[PDB]
Amino acid sequence: NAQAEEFKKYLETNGIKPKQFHKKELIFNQWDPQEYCIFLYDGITKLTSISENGTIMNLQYYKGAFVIMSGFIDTETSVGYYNLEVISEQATVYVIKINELKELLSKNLTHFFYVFQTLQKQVSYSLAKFNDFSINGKLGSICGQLLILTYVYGKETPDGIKITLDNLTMQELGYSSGIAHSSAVSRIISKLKQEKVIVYKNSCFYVQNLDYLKRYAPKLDEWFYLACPATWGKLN
Amino acid sequence: NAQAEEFKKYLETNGIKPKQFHKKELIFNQWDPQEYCIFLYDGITKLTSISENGTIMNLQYYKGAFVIMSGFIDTETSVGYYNLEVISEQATVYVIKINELKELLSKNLTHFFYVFQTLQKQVSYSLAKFNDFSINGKLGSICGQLLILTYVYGKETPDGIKITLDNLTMQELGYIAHSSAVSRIISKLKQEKVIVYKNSCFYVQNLDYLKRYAPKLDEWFYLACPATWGKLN
Ligand code: NA
Ligand code: NA
Ligand code: NA
Repeated sequence: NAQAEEFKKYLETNGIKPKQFHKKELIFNQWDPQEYCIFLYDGITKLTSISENGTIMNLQYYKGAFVIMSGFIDTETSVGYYNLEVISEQATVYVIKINELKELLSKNLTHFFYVFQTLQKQVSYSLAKFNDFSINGKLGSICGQLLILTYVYGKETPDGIKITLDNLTMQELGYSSGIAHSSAVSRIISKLKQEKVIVYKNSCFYVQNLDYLKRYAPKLDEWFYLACPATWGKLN
Repeated sequence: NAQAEEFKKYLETNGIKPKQFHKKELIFNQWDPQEYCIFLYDGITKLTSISENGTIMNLQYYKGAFVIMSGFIDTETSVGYYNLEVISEQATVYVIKINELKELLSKNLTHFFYVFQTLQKQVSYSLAKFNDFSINGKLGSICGQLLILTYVYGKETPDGIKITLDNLTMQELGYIAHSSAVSRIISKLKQEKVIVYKNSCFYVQNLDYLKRYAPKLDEWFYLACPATWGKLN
């Protein structure tokens, strides 16, 4: 990712050093009024909101390289009461107080535009997820998350396209698909195994009918085509 | 909206003339190879998509002043096969090809920040909507839509918060097109006197009910539009 590598160099040039966070840590949290720009260089995170009774809502997932901003660039105040939780074993992030970010994007407009484009990717991703759910419901949701994982992490094996993630849990897959309880995920994962679309072997999902996933997540497939054409092309 | 007025003046300063569109016209469409930045100065629009059947899906609504970009700012290519359709009688828009937007935002970072912040508001809005649907389902979505009409178009009166939007437009925004499930939810809120018809107008009489079932969109409006939130709270 050439833009992300150039942005990394720009940050280090300007004294911003990488930080390692481990699984379950909150890079930023919903109770902290100091807001941040997070450059997630490596690893997997999720945006959450925690209710007063302790229920955790999973709102969005991100993988490095990406940018997540907890405050508005102009007002420096919260864009929502959100946490950014590490779900990979480790994540590498560059943390920039929001008051400092304006200065930096101001002096290099190439990187201003790299960060702008990431917001556009979020917005359109959310719309595509909404569109697929409206058409195909929870099946579309789960098919879409399996599809993106296949594009990003898939490896061709004799067993199918293996999604090469450690501890890709049934529960985390449902959360990324907007489904909060395991009953609905089991029923759909059951149908997908029954119809021989996926298989579960060495703690990993293998995709054996990629066309089926594309069929039921058409707007997320189109999002990936439009936003990540080189990666989309590996399996089309 | 002071920031938006400054942006309008900056566009005109750089030679960009407003265009007028009418209800049901497309400001941009999903088939055009060229992408645009739309400064929607006045009016109401919706983002639409089409499945293979020819079925139209309503994805998002925008009211002036706002910024809608159909392509990525760096690559200038589509962010999605989307159309932008006018819902009000008329809309006033400024249309900027994406390559020219970058030159404009480069030269005045105040305006760069304005467009960047509007994109941040859009991102958080989508997440708030998703959070409220995930908690309260279609009731959360509908209460959220009604909550935004109340905050954006509402004025306090002795009969409640009058929605100061023409009745034609206001029925559309309350809501794929014309879901029976949505109609039943809306008419249940009316039946329960959350929103009431009186002397040719509609009045929100139970704002607390809307806030209860769209709590994340309520927080979004407090954080993103605090002065508009404050008027009615
Ligand atoms: Na925070
Ligand atoms: Na277009
Ligand atoms: Na107030």
